Amino acid sequence: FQYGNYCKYYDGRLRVLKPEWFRGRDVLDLGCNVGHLTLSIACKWGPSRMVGLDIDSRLIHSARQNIRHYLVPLDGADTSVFPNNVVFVTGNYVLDRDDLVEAQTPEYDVVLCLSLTKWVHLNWGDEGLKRMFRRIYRHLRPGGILVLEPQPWSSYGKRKTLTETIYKNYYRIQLKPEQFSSYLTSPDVGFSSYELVRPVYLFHKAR
Ligand SMILES: Nc1ncnc2c1ncn2[C@@H]1O[C@H](CSCC[C@H](N)C(=O)O)[C@@H](O)[C@H]1O
Repeated sequence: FQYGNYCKYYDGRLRVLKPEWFRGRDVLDLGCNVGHLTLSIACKWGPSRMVGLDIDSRLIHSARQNIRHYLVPLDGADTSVFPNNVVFVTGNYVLDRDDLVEAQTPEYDVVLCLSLTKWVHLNWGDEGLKRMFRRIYRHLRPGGILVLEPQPWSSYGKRKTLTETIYKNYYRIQLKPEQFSSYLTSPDVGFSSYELVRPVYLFHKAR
């Protein structure tokens, strides 16, 4: 469970997230896990498109089986209403090179990156996390928002001995959680502004 990839059930987060951010918008949920939040938002708040992405296919299978527990669209040609507005995909959001990140064209209005930063940081280092952040920016359409819930540096130490890669990265990291807001709003990423809503932040892409 080196990617934090075990089945996590909590959702209290819907009290902090605002429905207006999601209604009629295209949403990408990074590290969706078993997709309880993906399904709750997709159902309760009507996004036009909701995609849940996770590296672990066992979580994606479970997420797809969970659709039945949440159960109206007119038929298959109507993808505007739950359950026809949600899909799950297995994949690593972290691209290998910077030239690959630059090939990403916009597709979403909202990107949810909740409790993911630590797992990405430990497994793929500063380089990998910078690439995830830059990809989120490039994937968002002008006017888009990134919902970020990062883990504090204090959380990194515990289980730094999971992998040899995780250990080498824990001692090589220079971009610390406390510096994430400044990095995301820098020319390296591009976000125009940020705000505070673990703590939850909103990063804005210029219209
Ligand atoms: N590079 C990556 N790409 C996609 N998913 C990733 C990833 N690294 C880790 N993950 C997934 O992200 C999750 C971290 S746990 C956070 C779960 C959820 N977003 C929440 O807030 O409850 C795990 O399910 C893990 O498998």
